[PDB]
Amino acid sequence: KMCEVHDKISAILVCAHVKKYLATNCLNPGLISAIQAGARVVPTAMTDGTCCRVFNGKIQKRRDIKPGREVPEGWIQTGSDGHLIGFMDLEKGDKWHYDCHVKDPSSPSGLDINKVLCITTNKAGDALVYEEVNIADLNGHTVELMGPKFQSNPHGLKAHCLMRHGTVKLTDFPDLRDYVGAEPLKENALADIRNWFLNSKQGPHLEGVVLHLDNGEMYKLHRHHLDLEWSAKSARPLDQIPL
Amino acid sequence: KMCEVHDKISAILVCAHVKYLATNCLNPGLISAIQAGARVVPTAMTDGTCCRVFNGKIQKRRDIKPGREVPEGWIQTGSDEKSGHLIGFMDLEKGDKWHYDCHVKDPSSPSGLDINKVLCITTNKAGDALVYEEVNIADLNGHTVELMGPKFQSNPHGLKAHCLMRHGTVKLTDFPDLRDYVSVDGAEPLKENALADIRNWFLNSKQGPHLEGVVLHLDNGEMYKLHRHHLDLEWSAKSARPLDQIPL
Amino acid sequence: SDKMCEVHDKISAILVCAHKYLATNCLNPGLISAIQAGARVVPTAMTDGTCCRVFNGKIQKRRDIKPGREVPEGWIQTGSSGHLIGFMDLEKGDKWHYDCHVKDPSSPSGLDINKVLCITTNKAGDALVYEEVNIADLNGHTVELMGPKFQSNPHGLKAHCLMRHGTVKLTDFPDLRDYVSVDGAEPLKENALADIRNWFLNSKQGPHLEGVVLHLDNGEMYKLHRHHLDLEWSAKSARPLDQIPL
Ligand SMILES: Nc1ncnc2c1ncn2[C@@H]1O[C@H](COP(=O)(O)OP(=O)(O)OP(=O)(O)O)[C@@H](O)[C@H]1O
Ligand SMILES: Nc1ncnc2c1ncn2[C@@H]1O[C@H](COP(=O)(O)OP(=O)(O)OP(=O)(O)O)[C@@H](O)[C@H]1O
Ligand SMILES: Nc1ncnc2c1ncn2[C@@H]1O[C@H](COP(=O)(O)OP(=O)(O)OP(=O)(O)O)[C@@H](O)[C@H]1O
Repeated sequence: KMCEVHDKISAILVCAHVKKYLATNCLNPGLISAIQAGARVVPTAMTDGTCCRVFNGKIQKRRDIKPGREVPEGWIQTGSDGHLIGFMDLEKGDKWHYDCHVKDPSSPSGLDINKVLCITTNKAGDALVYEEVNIADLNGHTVELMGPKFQSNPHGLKAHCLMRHGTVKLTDFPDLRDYVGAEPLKENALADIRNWFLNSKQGPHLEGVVLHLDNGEMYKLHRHHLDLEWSAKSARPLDQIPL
Repeated sequence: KMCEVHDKISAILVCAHVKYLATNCLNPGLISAIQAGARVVPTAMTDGTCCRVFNGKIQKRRDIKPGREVPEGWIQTGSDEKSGHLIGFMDLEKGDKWHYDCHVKDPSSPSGLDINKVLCITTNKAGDALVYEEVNIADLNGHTVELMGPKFQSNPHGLKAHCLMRHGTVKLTDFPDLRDYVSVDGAEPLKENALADIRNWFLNSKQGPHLEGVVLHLDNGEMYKLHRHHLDLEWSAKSARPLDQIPL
Repeated sequence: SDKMCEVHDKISAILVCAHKYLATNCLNPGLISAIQAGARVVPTAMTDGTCCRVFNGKIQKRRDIKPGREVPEGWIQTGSSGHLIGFMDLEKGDKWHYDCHVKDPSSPSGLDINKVLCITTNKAGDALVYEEVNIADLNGHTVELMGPKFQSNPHGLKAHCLMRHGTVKLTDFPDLRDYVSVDGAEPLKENALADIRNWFLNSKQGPHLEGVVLHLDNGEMYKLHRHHLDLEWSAKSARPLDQIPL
């Protein structure tokens, strides 16, 4: 039901890039066009790690190749930003990408190649949990690899794990349909969204928000667009997030 | 209704040099003020940089040694005795990127800042939690505030952004009523171990683990503080629970 | 005086480990044997600090003597790798060992050498509390000295503490008797390694704990570190110890 991360994701709001960000109240035109077309908008949680995917029972790390640079052996394109986006198989030196596999000291690889640790929604929809799942369950899906050795573990995760994008659906997130022949009801999307991250129950756990839509489109917003900080100190642990 | 930070704040308990450690003796001035009929309100001490909203601008504090030069616009507000320094405030300088950064960003401003709008952390409607809120800086005019966040003291409070807080906002609950340690009209005080009970509060209370210390705000305008270091406790992000989730 | 064990030796692993020493799904033979014998097994929390004890009325730091070095004056042997295990009086340089004492600016040392700050279970066993205690109350017992200057304070302690080993009893920890042959019959449960790992990840207490040490009725102890279960231990991967539910 959720979309796959195969190309760069536009921002929910129009944002100038100062080389900081200068966010505005103006929504992405594509989002307006889609909302008016009647697509459903599902806000999901943005987690901080390294983009990956499961592709035929193996993990593939995302790599963006910039103009004129060697395309690695095994790179498969999936979009084009102004660099090329795509995915490839792990190399020998990808120790921490392999570490999310469950261990097997009595194998030639030391790894159970068929099982990876995941953080996902429990049986209820009230809390996350760590679960050793069959890597095949994630075939064809983009995931976020997180843990100690990725981005300084801002989420406080206890072990390298994978999380299928869109897993965490946000509660009480501003309904962006309210900002879109009638005049919009609400008009301060930047403030209202910034307020959700500052003062909601889930915001303080999250790096941002990525909207998944029916048309397969996505629209993201990082804490930096909202003039907010993202770090371990400014983040509450992910495995404590309320769902 | 709370006091203004314009001078150095004395210690609730007489401290001893070793490092300054609090002892089990109340400050003579606090004894005198409590016997003179003064209300004492325990507030939360929070770790940032001392500022104030003078007129409609943020002003940063700057102390000066008497044998030095006064910067333009500097305004003296008090004077330390131990160090002999001059206590005062100042209009922000062009380099104070993170002092300015608590203003709300404004695409319609030639500087990208709404200079009449600041982010502040304050008590919510009910009074059971803190919330971040964009306010008109004029509401803080005339008051001293603690500027906090990522780039101030290494963000021990885990704040998600640079913000201001009015001094005295967080009123403490279950903090020892220091009148039970003062001789009432001539009689033995009711309680004896102010140091132990206050240290026990910081360690085991529900608010202590979130706080750098305590500041007493009295009707006299006087203030008396205690830092965690006076009580032989650590202050750091690892030893602090996030301020935004402090129980009130 | 207390019914918990004394850390005077090395502690074996609850599970047989491989090779980094990762635990496998097999129980330590000595543990299986002790269990079948009918020993009481009390799971307790493992906390990260440094091993000490309260002897006479003084804190003593544990030092392991390698077989090719000299024994320090005042070093008591208590155990047996090929190194001996013993305890010392604190040296003048152990600033942060002495820092768990209650300060006293009127005494020659700056410390009240008769009182130490410890972290223990409160009147009701529902939370942990910091408590200034007469050091003699701990005499003869081994403690974990923790705080800001020890392993980078992964537990987020607000001050250097002493905690009697075994103070924190674990809730909903796998009962390792259902994993041992009872009267020769098949054990009730087979996957100790999986059940234990899922506890450290998804239990209420696990995320606060470096590991688990079992305290047996016969003085034995058996342990598991987060590393034995392929898990991270660090301040970022650890919830504050003073907030652990009990
Ligand atoms: N639920 C989610 N939906 C989509 N992306 C998610 C989600 N959770 C985490 N992410 C991560 O967010 C990233 C979104 O950033 P984007 O695709 O624009 O590329 P980028 O290299 O991070 O770009 P930028 O430098 O502009 O931040 C995705 O690549 C993915 O790794
Ligand atoms: N609620 C509060 N009431 C008063 N001051 C507060 C409060 N919260 C934080 N503060 C800060 O506490 C500081 C009080 O400390 P003070 O000026 O006495 O010296 P100091 O920087 O702590 O140094 P020292 O310990 O050497 O005297 C003020 O700078 C003020 O910014
Ligand atoms: N509840 C507890 N019971 C026993 N020991 C505990 C407890 N909590 C913490 N500890 C610490 O665990 C240590 C037990 O581990 P041990 O001495 O065998 O080695 P280690 O430091 O864990 O390392 P290694 O795996 O290299 O042997 C004791 O020294 C003690 O300091």
